[PDB]
Amino acid sequence: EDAELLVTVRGGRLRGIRLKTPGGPVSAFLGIPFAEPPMGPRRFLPPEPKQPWSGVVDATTFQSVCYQYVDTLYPGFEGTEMWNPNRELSEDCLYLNVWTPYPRPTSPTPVLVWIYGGGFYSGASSLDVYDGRFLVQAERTVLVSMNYRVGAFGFLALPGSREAPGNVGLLDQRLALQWVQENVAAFGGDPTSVTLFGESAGAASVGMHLLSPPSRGLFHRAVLQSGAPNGPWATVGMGEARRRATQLAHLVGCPPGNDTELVACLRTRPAQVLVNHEWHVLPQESVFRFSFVPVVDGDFLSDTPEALINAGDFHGLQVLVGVVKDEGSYFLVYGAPGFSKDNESLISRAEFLAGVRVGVPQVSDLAAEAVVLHYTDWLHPEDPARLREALSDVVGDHNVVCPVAQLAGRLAAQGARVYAYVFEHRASTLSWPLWMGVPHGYEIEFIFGIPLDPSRNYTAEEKIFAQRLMRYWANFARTGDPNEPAPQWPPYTAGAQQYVSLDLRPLEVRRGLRAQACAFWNRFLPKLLSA
Amino acid sequence: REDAELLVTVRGGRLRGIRLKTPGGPVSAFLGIPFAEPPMGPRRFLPPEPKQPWSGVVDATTFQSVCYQYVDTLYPGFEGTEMWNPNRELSEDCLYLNVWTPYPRPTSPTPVLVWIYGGGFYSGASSLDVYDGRFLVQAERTVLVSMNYRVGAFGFLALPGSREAPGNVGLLDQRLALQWVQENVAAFGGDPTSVTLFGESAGAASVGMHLLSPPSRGLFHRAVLQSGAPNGPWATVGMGEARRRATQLAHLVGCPPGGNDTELVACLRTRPAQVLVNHEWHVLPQESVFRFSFVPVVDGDFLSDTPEALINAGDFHGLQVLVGVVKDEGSYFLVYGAPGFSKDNESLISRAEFLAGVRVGVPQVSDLAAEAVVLHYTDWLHPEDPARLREALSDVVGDHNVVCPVAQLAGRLAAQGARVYAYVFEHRASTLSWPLWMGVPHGYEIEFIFGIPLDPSRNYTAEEKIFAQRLMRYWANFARTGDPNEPAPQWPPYTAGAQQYVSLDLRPLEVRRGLRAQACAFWNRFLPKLLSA
Ligand SMILES: *[C@@H]1O[C@H](CO[C@@H]2O[C@@H](C)[C@@H](O)[C@@H](O)[C@@H]2O)[C@@H](O[C@@H]2O[C@H](CO)[C@@H](O)[C@H](O)[C@H]2NC(C)=O)[C@H](O)[C@H]1NC(C)=O
Ligand SMILES: *[C@@H]1O[C@H](CO[C@@H]2O[C@@H](C)[C@@H](O)[C@@H](O)[C@@H]2O)[C@@H](O[C@@H]2O[C@H](CO)[C@@H](O)[C@H](O)[C@H]2NC(C)=O)[C@H](O)[C@H]1NC(C)=O
Ligand SMILES: NC(=O)c1cc[n+](COC[n+]2ccccc2/C=N/O)cc1
Ligand SMILES: NC(=O)c1cc[n+](COC[n+]2ccccc2/C=N/O)cc1
Ligand SMILES: *[C@@H]1O[C@H](CO)[C@@H](O)[C@H](O)[C@H]1NC(C)=O
Ligand SMILES: *[C@@H]1O[C@H](CO)[C@@H](O)[C@H](O)[C@H]1NC(C)=O
Ligand SMILES: *[C@@H]1O[C@H](CO)[C@@H](O)[C@H](O)[C@H]1NC(C)=O
Repeated sequence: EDAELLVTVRGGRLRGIRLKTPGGPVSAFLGIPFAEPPMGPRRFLPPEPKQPWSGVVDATTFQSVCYQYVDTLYPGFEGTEMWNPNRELSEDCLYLNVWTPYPRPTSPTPVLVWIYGGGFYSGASSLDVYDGRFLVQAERTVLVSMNYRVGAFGFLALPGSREAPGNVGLLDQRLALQWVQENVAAFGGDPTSVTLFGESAGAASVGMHLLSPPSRGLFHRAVLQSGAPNGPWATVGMGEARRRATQLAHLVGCPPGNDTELVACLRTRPAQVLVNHEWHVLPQESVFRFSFVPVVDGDFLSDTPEALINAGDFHGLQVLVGVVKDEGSYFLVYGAPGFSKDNESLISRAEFLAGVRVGVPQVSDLAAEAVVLHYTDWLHPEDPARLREALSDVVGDHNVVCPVAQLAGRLAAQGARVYAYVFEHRASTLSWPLWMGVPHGYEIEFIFGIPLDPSRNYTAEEKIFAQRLMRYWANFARTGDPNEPAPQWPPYTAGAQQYVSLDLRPLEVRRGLRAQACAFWNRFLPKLLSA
Repeated sequence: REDAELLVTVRGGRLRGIRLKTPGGPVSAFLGIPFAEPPMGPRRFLPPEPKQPWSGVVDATTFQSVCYQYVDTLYPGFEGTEMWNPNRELSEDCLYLNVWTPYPRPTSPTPVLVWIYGGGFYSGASSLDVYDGRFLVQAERTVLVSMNYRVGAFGFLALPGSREAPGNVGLLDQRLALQWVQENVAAFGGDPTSVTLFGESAGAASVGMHLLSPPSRGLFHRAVLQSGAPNGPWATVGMGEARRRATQLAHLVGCPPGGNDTELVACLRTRPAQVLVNHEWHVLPQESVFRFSFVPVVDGDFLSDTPEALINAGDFHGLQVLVGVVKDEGSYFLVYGAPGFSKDNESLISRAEFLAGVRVGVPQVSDLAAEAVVLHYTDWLHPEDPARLREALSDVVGDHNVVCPVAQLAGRLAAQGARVYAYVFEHRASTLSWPLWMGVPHGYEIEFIFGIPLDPSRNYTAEEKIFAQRLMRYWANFARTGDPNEPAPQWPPYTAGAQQYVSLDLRPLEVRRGLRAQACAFWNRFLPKLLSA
């Protein structure tokens, strides 16, 4: 029997599996339990470390996906099904995965830790696009990814209560990071060189461990793709979190009042029941808003991410951040009037103004008017093509680009070394319509080297392009610098605001992550709402 | 003996004019015709009364006195400022008008242009060399009229509701002159059924107020508004603020030693005119540029409502309007207060000076409103570039005070039945004395519209003389027909959708879209909603 696939961690013995790659084999240990199953009385509770086991845990297959909604907008469509659960749903879902070179490294290898996105309501470490076999073979790193609770199971909060303190999905992530510190050396990984990287809610999640001291000692570098902890969707206040949690209880037949009896009744309901009602607790119609997200309650986050970002000292931190070219387009088909993947989505002026209230929810009429002013071309006020692109910019700037730009500028101006990118290559295999451009999430398959899979239809230059990106990411993980020692990728600074475009052409350096648009979102609009 | 062409009988009595030499030929001029009783002593602050008939012949042979007004002293002896200063003695006895007509007098009736000078409602005179009407009349065979009207406190001090200082008497001076034109211009060969008002800055704002005041609307048929509009934030003032200023002015000159409005103005009538001028600026509520102490007051009589409300609710079918701006409306005003600005250096301001300049250029807005201005006019990839900041502040002052008010007016009139033509004047005169960074400053299209480059004593280029002749032909092309186009690039009308205008310079006409559309959307659509909330 292959001794390379047998590992002893602190909890007991594991049996892995060898995987094939166009470049040779890698070792994979999938479905490693890192917590006790958060079932029954453990629902809504912080995770507890997995108790030691006898015998050999079978770590040859992905474990269950945490209970979550399944997208039904375009049934059977590749563009949406690639994000849906590809394993059975269960609350018994707190498992993690380790990929390492074959044979296992004998000297400490830098570790990449992947945190998936999905708006804190969905996601799984087992999706094909997160397959960690190509990056590990090509770049000789250890790759870890974990499952964490999403939706109500991960982020329902009755602030102050002990039965539902909130943020337990983030504590799932932290527990996995502690697991990496204690056990990754058994796989050949270096616990003193851990780089977190995540996308969308995963990137926001990464932002959060940076701003939470108990997590800060568990990693060394960070990569935030198309997400930030200061996004208007990534956190919720204590009052709004309580209201959302109490309405969910009402919608599923639970009282009132008292917090203890409410959580007890919620613990009696099948997981699928909470999933089916979780979306009817949002205060208004919206895109890019999610019911149960991290709560700012003074514990995991002692203050708002913005407050912590502005006050933090980030000397000694290296971060890689970036966005895709069209962050907003993907979200518009989930509620913006007139949008659909199956026509040109050439909306009218009335639909554009309607879409602004959906894309910028819960703001005063004056704030909405301000948005319409900045994103209108008053020489072509009614052109459908520009209106379609304008609303995509509104959603993309408000939710992704400008939060990321704000984060990058504050970190750089306060001690961090920041590298910024814009991913501008539209994959030849992309199934979404052409008007969506380079949509949210479609840089991930290149970061993980999925184009190297010969079973897929990517072009030759797209394979080289994926190899470039894997090299950038792994360089950063190894040294805090993506550059290969062209042209050079310069650091992002608050003044010069330099970033690079990532596509098939060599690196091009540009200035300003939508500087004009983001001055509105990050400088003016906050002052208007507070007055 | 006498020349019959220079003798004219008008309702008040008989007049004797003079015969002007121009390069192209002779012109008959009747300069200094009294149209009102002198507004002096007990008649100060009061509406004008028509000039009583006279026996004998009144010699209308030279410009009469300039209405009492402040004299600019920022750059003493400087050509660029002295050209606007009084060129006749100051006096309260100043209600006189001027008539230019071809020589010989027209056989058939001739359309009439009526000039209203600008000067922020505190200054100006029809006698300025750059308002010389002899060239337009000789070149285009038009009849041209201009009148003096009271400015400053003498024309616009208002204690609303009172009988002695009802306000807007300077506008009533203009209206009285317009009524004089209707009754008497035919004696000069002028057509009272074809009268086109034209004016610049406060004169353009005056023109617009006559459009919006029904008693004036029947006195003319077309309008030209150059670098000004009645809806500009400087052109009117509320009844309470007008009262506050009038009361503070009186307080600063010893009146009363508020209370009864009569005793207050009666005390004001005893003050020397210069004493009122010397204290007139101390009543402005803040340090600012482009705001003037005594301006028309929105009091329900001359203006039944605010100019914006009247513009929005007006029906303008049967009306032709010609509006426009210069290329750099804001630069001229920045040297009168904006920190870091001077005509003698490049005025490359710092960002701190830019932020300070915003409060001076956009006075009395909330801190939130000021930051909205800073957001829209800052290049966030070059936030501290001095040259960009200088240009930005110039745009900040021009759009807010001139360009966007004109655009709002042009758009509303076009959509509500009027035919609009719009221009941007983009030629910098070869003789301009202001520095290069000011570009094409406020007020420097006037000399080309009046054909001043044809003056033999001035060293304009031959190309600029052709340009002046073309511009003189466009307005006349409008006063005659309502259309600046000829009986040849064509000049299209301005509409709220396409928003087309033409550039006026040495090149042929070029059609462009949008009078700073993105910027004026902020001033005309958004910021009013913020000041309300
Ligand atoms: C493009 O489609 C949207 C959505 O319509 C759906 O998708 C279409 C491709 C087709 O499959 C329809 O049967 C689907 O309903 C259109 O927006 C809708 O328009 C209808 C009226 O036709 C209206 O009742 C719905 O409320 C609209 N829904 C949304 C989300 O806007 C849109 O008009 C289409 N635009 C075109 C034809 O270019
Ligand atoms: C440019 O000049 C302005 C105004 O100063 C005037 O013009 C100068 C050329 C010179 O003739 C001065 O004597 C004039 O007073 C400068 O701004 C002023 O600077 C002075 C001295 O620091 C200060 O006392 C005033 O308050 C300033 N006034 C303003 C309008 O801000 C400006 O600093 C000069 N910039 C240059 C040329 O670098
Ligand atoms: N639990 C639910 O019913 C539910 C319903 C809808 N969504 C939103 O999924 C649609 N969606 C899918 C992908 C990306 C964005 C979006 C919408 N964002 O607002 C989540 C959960
Ligand atoms: N009465 C006065 O002392 C007085 C002072 C200054 N001004 C204005 O003269 C300065 N100025 C002259 C020309 C153009 C603009 C400006 C300033 N605008 O705010 C008028 C009256
Ligand atoms: C993409 O791959 C699929 C495999 O199922 C194949 O059927 C299809 O023909 C490929 N597309 C192209 C354009 O070759
Ligand atoms: C002001 O006082 C005069 C007497 O000097 C008086 O005739 C007049 O009635 C008073 N004002 C008003 C508005 O009555
Ligand atoms: C220019 O004009 C001035 C006065 O306007 C005059 O004195 C002078 O003779 C003219 N020509 C030159 C070369 O200065």
